[PDB]
Amino acid sequence: ATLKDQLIYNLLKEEQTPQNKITVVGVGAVGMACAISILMKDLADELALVDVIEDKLKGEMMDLQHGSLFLRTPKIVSGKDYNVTANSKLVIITAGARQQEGESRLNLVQRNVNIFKFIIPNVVKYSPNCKLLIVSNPVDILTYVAWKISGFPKNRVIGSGCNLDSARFRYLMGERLGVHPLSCHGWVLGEHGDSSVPVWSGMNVAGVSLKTLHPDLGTDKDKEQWKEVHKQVVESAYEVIKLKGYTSWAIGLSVADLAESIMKNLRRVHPVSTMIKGLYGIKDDVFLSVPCILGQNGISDLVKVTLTSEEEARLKKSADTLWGIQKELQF
Amino acid sequence: ATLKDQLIYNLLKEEQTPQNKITVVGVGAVGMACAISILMKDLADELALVDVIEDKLKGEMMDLQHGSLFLRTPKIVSGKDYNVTANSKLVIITAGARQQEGESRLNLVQRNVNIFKFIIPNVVKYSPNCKLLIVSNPVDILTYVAWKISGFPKNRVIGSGCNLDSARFRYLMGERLGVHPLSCHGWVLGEHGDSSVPVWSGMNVAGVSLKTLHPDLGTDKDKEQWKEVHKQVVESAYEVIKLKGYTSWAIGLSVADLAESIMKNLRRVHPVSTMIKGLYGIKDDVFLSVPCILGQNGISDLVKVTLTSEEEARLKKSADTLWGIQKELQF
Amino acid sequence: ATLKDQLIYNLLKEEQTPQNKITVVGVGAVGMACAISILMKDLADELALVDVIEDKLKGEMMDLQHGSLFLRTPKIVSGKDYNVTANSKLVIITAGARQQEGESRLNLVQRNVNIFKFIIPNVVKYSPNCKLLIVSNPVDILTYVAWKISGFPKNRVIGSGCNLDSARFRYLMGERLGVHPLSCHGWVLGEHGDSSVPVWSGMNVAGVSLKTLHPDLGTDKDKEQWKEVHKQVVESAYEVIKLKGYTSWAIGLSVADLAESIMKNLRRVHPVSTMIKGLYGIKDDVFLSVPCILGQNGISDLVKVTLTSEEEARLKKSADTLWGIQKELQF
Amino acid sequence: ATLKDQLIYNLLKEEQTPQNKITVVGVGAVGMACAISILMKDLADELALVDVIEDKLKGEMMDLQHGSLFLRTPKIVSGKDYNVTANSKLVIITAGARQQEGESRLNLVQRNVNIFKFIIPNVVKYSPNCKLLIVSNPVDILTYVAWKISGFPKNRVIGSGCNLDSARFRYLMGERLGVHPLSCHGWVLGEHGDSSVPVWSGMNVAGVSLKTLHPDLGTDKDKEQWKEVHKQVVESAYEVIKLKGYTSWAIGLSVADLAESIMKNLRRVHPVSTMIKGLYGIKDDVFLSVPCILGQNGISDLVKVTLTSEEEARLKKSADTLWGIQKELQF
Ligand SMILES: NC(=O)C1=CN([C@@H]2O[C@H](COP(=O)(O)OP(=O)(O)OC[C@H]3O[C@@H](n4cnc5c(N)ncnc54)[C@H](O)[C@@H]3O)[C@@H](O)[C@H]2O)C=CC1
Ligand SMILES: NC(=O)C1=CN([C@@H]2O[C@H](COP(=O)(O)OP(=O)(O)OC[C@H]3O[C@@H](n4cnc5c(N)ncnc54)[C@H](O)[C@@H]3O)[C@@H](O)[C@H]2O)C=CC1
Ligand SMILES: NC(=O)C1=CN([C@@H]2O[C@H](COP(=O)(O)OP(=O)(O)OC[C@H]3O[C@@H](n4cnc5c(N)ncnc54)[C@H](O)[C@@H]3O)[C@@H](O)[C@H]2O)C=CC1
Ligand SMILES: NC(=O)C1=CN([C@@H]2O[C@H](COP(=O)(O)OP(=O)(O)OC[C@H]3O[C@@H](n4cnc5c(N)ncnc54)[C@H](O)[C@@H]3O)[C@@H](O)[C@H]2O)C=CC1
Ligand SMILES: O=C1C[C@@H](c2c(Cl)cccc2Cl)CC(O)=C1Sc1ccccc1Cl
Ligand SMILES: O=C1C[C@@H](c2c(Cl)cccc2Cl)CC(O)=C1Sc1ccccc1Cl
Ligand SMILES: O=C1C[C@@H](c2c(Cl)cccc2Cl)CC(O)=C1Sc1ccccc1Cl
Repeated sequence: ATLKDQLIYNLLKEEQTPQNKITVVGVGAVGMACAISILMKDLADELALVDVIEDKLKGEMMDLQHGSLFLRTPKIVSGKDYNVTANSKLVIITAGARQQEGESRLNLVQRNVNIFKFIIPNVVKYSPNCKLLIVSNPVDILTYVAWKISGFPKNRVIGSGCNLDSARFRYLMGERLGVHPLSCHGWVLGEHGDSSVPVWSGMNVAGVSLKTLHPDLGTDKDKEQWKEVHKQVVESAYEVIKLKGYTSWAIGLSVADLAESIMKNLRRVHPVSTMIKGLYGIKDDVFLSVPCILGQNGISDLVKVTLTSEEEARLKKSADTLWGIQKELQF
Repeated sequence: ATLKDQLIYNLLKEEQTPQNKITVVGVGAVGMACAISILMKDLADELALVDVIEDKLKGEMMDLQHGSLFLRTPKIVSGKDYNVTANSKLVIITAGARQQEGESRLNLVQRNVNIFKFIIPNVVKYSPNCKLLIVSNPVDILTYVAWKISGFPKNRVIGSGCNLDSARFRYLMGERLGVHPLSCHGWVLGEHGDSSVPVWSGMNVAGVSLKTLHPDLGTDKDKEQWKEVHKQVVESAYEVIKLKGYTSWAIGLSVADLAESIMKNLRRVHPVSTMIKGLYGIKDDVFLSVPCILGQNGISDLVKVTLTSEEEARLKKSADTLWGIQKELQF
Repeated sequence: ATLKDQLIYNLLKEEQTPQNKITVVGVGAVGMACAISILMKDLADELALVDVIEDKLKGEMMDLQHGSLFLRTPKIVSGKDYNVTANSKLVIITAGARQQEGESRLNLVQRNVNIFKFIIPNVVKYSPNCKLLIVSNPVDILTYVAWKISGFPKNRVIGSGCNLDSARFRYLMGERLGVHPLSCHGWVLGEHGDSSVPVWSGMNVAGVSLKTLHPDLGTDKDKEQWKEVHKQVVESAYEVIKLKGYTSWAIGLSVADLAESIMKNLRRVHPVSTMIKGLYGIKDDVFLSVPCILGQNGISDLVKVTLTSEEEARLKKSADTLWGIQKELQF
Repeated sequence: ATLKDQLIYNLLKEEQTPQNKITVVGVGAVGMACAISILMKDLADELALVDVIEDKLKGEMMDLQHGSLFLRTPKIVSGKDYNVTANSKLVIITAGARQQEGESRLNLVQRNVNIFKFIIPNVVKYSPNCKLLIVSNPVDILTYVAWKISGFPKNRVIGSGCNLDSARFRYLMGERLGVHPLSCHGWVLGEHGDSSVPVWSGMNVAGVSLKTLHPDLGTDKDKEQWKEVHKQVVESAYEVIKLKGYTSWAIGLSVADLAESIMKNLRRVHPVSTMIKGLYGIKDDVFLSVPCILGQNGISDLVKVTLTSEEEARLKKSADTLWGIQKELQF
């Protein structure tokens, strides 16, 4: 006899399991930018947020819920407990430890391993069949860590890797050429961040190879200094941090694009971090970015890119370094 | 010649004005949430940001630019100087000071007036024919201030007003009824914030009046205490602030919804703040929220909601209160 | 090795059961309009088309496939055999025979029943747990027929019903009032087509009831003859047929809106046809339109609209006529 | 006081012009496929339709209007008279005879040139600053014709050209490689018709050149016979026409893709019909497809593709064929 009862007749109460649920672990600037971008792209019928800071977590959940009128994602939930993440198709990890001043790489990585040791088994408990997308840095090593802890098959553990680096590269390329980034093609591969590799041979507009038109492209004898574009990719990341104190929007949008391919089974190709053992004379269990076909099974295939000697040596050097760190990790 | 000349043959030099340009003034959490939501809804062909904090502004601009690959807004600019905002169709003001410890309400209002005294003339100078959308608080007073300083006609000066209040109300309504907020209709009008008025007579699902079904709706004798739903709207605002320190996602989404109606000339009805002199016995130059028709020329029409005597007296009290503050203001 | 094997390294060979699949049965003007609208709203990860005309079916499939670059639906299939429809979440039936000159109600219906006797069991064989959305006319009877043949529970059998009727009504309302139809609320219920019932008490803008401002609303003595709006809804149908020979675009869009609620579990309220036995003194198994909550389990709840005495009698008269035809159908 | 006056208080009247008006000439299968695709991409604030068949025209207009609740384009108009098209930003021409089974698009010249002689002056009369987008066949020849008749600068006269052939090519490529067409890059240039040219040398995935991996690619000695893919592109329209009588959906999507770049000033690269005088030693005023940068001024730049000697020969042969036809036209 309540108002709801007067107004609404119920036919059935049954089931109700999310069909396209996504979880974001960690609700810092990066996690929440991933969340808003995913929400505005209608990728999920349920979004779950997890963090260890409970106040912050509740506030972010409520803020998103309050915009429900303007969205098409009918259920947004959160909690410190992983039961809220049950039955996720895709779980995106942005949680981790921030590197201290003077702190060694091994030490920082070890701190994040200890964090993943709590996070990953809980994610797996509640969504045994999800794809894991790792955003946390250092992304290539932490993708390895998530893979190691989860026990997932290689296809279901994806690192955001060089996706953002490549998007920045295409923005800068577009600016130089006066063309939309969508029509400017180019690939930054290997280790995410400072050591990434710009594959000059693949840079093209409408299938016209820039390297072929301009053989000095990428080299030190290039009067147009196209090498500076890749340098600006690296520099701009530290610049944004210096200017606003963190980065969020671009990473959020790039993560949503990966999630789109995965959730809708598109099988588009993105530069993301995957287990690269067997390529480029790499014989250790290390993850680096190559172009990968992404769909409902995660990474079902990868593209074998022909690299120059110098490009190959750079990936190989990254692989040697990552393994040097990984082999000393305590799981 | 240059690589660019080898690759591209130019037919046309003469660039043109952006035709659907939007500016956001103030790049705090609210401003940037407005920005990301506007970008992901493809409402503008050029977006400008303005603020007085130069480093923050550049970093926000760059972060958005870096996501350009995933967007359809070909130009993002920013600057302290308002020449970057030239020819904006719509200018959204989210700039404001935060009330300090020990600071009176009147003194806070005056500080925001002093900020508008600098912002408004600059906006008007570069976009004399734009629509102004005021979000800064107290929004009803600052919308009056923008109107007064700009010398714009009332149709082109629009306050966010009770747009967010109403969205929260409908989210809460939807939760109670188990229906999507899009299908739960209800209007919160009058003075934005603590003094807003839930118009019980208009609350409905499928044109079925909740108040006709449940006569006690919105009263103290309401067995179900639906009054609490409005109370929760106001409570939730302070709770989000207590939990995450500010609010962003919901207001940003709601502002973008307004921007969509205006930019696309939709003539949808939204609860926004408008000059209401001559209504409900109000005879002063004050702005309050009623349902307004939004389109290309801003507020072309407003819906005259039938209000109960009690409801009318509340708006009247708000009007008296607002005018009493405005008459003491120093322009 | 093949060029493919040289380019791409495979991690694993698929292949999941369809996750978000929609089938459209009948690729006439209505079926294809549904298909293009569903494709452009990104509602499905797989679309299947079925018809009995094999060249037409294949050509339509190919035409859509050729636009794959512009879409986000990676798999489009078709066939006379229902094996192509397997594991559909939602199956939309637009198949029917066009009514002949000088053919009774009972005989046109019987022709479509004979069609359904073949279609329905095939659909059920390959997607035993799908939701069925019936569009074929007369839609209220054929929804009952699909319900009886399929053996599905009532929540999983939905008729488009008065969805299109209400969309036309709101377009006409918006034209009169100079407001977007999204903001012009009004419900046409009961039997689809000639005998539908415009519910005057629910017609409102911003929660302001027109019936309360204008008591004569929808009566004979109404100086503004608002009854003519509903008359125009009915006349519109026949005029479009007269003018272009069939209708496609509006019905296509309205159906895709229903699919959106179902595929995305939105729980929005739509006017669709559902099993109405138990309401308004209706004691026969008939399907009439009321506002229903649509989500992942089809119709989970319906809204109990308060109807006047005359409104109720019109529904009952419809139920009687519908049952009178149904009790004579040979299954 | 009428009901509207009771319900709505007007602030100001006076009609405003649309900001983003699009006209479609011809409401045949192609015209209406363009219309629905453009409406569902929210590209226009006004859509105008023109045809010589007056009832069909009214019927198609009404059918779209009835779908308004589901669209974000507030005004749709139609008329035999070109006054309905005034102030259009973009005018799309789809009127005219279409090829029948086994008939060449080149067999349509006399018919369609005659029709253009009436259409083009009318369009230019009412929208002197519009971009013209030509779709009618044979599209390259009719783009030249529209150019000559209108007296527009060539940047503002665009033929839909090979955007669709390239889309078909990429669809077929993606099917062979198991990758989404978006990630498969390959260009088909020249005549939208039998003499189109597949640019093997530019085909790639993730910047990896398929020709470098597979030197025989596209030649007669290709063990995988990739030339058959281009052959399928050439035969595409014929097959679809033989099956369903005409093509519509793919071209509708292609046209909307072009219209999006134009209306939103994206500066994306598309192969469209334009004047290629000055490229590849061509001295004639011939129109055919090469990659162009598309934006608010139409075609602002051409991308200069480096063709192999064999590719260049085929393109010049295409140009020879088309110019032989164009040059005989009398105005
Ligand atoms: N792969 C890429 O291209 C990029 C990666 N990143 C990385 O993304 C990560 C996050 O970025 P920010 O949001 O700025 O950092 P943040 O520190 O502001 O946010 C991290 C959140 O994770 C939470 N967290 C910590 N331990 C947790 C646990 N055991 N369980 C659940 N949550 C926990 C924290 O409470 C915090 O809220 C960083 O590692 C950053 O370096 C950032 C930009 C680009
Ligand atoms: N109408 C509504 O429903 C809501 C309104 N608000 C209001 O939005 C306003 C801002 O929100 P927040 O982003 O949290 O504030 P914030 O303090 O974080 O950001 C404000 C920005 O305004 C800038 N600013 C100050 N003076 C300026 C000037 N003279 N020119 C240009 N920029 C200037 C500041 O530098 C700062 O970046 C506040 O007034 C707040 O109350 C917030 C939520 C809801
Ligand atoms: N509920 C509503 O508001 C509306 C309903 N409709 C109804 O939609 C239906 C279709 O309309 P149109 O597309 O214009 O008719 P149509 O005649 O052009 O298309 C019918 C298609 O169904 C096919 N079909 C016939 N038997 C079949 C079978 N046994 N299996 C599979 N396919 C079969 C036909 O081959 C044909 O392709 C009609 O019943 C029409 O009245 C139309 C408009 C609105
Ligand atoms: N560029 C491309 O890739 C494609 C081009 N086409 C071409 O598009 C054209 C149209 O095809 P459909 O729409 O299928 O033909 P349709 O026969 O379905 O419709 C054509 C319309 O043009 C109208 N029309 C004729 N003369 C007119 C005039 N003087 N003014 C205004 N309207 C006039 C007709 O009345 C008719 O409604 C054909 O030339 C066809 O070959 C078709 C598919 C693809
Ligand atoms: O853009 C950032 C912020 C960076 C960061 C953060 Cl979030 C916090 C403190 C310091 C840094 Cl460098 C973390 C990170 O990986 C990136 S992407 C990046 C970094 C270096 C070179 C190239 C690229 Cl594309
Ligand atoms: O939700 C917020 C944050 C609030 C705020 C801010 Cl931004 C900063 C400091 C304190 C406060 Cl309360 C400013 C504001 O107007 C709102 S909306 C609101 C506020 C009170 C009652 C009802 C509503 Cl719908
Ligand atoms: O708009 C049409 C075309 C109509 C039709 C067809 Cl598809 C073919 C031949 C004749 C007719 Cl009437 C089939 C139909 O149900 C509708 S909707 C409708 C019909 C009557 C009154 C009100 C409405 Cl909203």
